[PDB]
Amino acid sequence: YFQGAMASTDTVTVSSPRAGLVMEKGAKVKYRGIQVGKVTDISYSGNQARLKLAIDSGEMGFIPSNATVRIAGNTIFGAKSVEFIPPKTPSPKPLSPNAHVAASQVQLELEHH
Amino acid sequence: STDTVTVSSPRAGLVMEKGAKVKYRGIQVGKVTDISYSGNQARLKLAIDSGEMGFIPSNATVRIAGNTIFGAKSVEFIPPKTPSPKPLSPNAHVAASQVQLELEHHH
Repeated sequence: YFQGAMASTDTVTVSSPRAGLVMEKGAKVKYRGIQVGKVTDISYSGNQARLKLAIDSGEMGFIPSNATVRIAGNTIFGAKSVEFIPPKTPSPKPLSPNAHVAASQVQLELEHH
Repeated sequence: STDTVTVSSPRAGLVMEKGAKVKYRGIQVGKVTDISYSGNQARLKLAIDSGEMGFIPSNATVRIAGNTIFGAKSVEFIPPKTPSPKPLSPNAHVAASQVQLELEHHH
């Protein structure tokens, strides 16, 4: 390898115990209250998700090699598709070019496996 | 050319693969382009073909199939029982067994 210009960071990977995890935009990495990096990439392969972190070079000298990872978050609805359903009594006027579908007209269903 | 249709979500915690397909009676009519989260409400921004909205009635409902997944927000390294003197090595990998998924509190 060759020495970088400045602001060098080291990459570290994290395996997700639950597949299908998603990461929020601009997620940070902390250690004892201090931000030490950020989450750059996230790849799905089969039934496992891996996270790629970017910790500062100087900050990784303080994290023990036997430390654990704690990921906070909430359960959300991960949707894959959107489908319009023909109503029981359809309207003559088609969908207008600038239409809005109210939330009461939306049906959230769980997929089958 | 495409036209934009917006859709409100019954759940604020809704994510979607970018460029997910929008279908009507088996055939694809467009794709979702963006999701706006103003406040605690989610609004989908669809983009469907111009010649496809003539077949979709104005009073058509929307079905969205998906799964309940974990929406991570932050990653934190936790000091162990007894920290080892050797620091984290570059390109190290922490296995899924050493990962703890916790739900955050809400007031």
